[PDB]
Amino acid sequence: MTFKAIINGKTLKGETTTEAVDAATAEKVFKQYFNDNGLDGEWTYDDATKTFTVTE
Repeated sequence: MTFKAIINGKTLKGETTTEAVDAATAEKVFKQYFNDNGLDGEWTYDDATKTFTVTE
């Protein structure tokens, strides 16, 4: 499946894509990075445009 991920930060802002079979498969890799930075951000699935919004 073709998906995208957008970050909404005040200091660090970017934009990357995500290509995985399911949402869980792609999440497994996300949870691993969540600790890498140890940030407290909130993820949101925007099915409206098939994009993942991250509002910290």
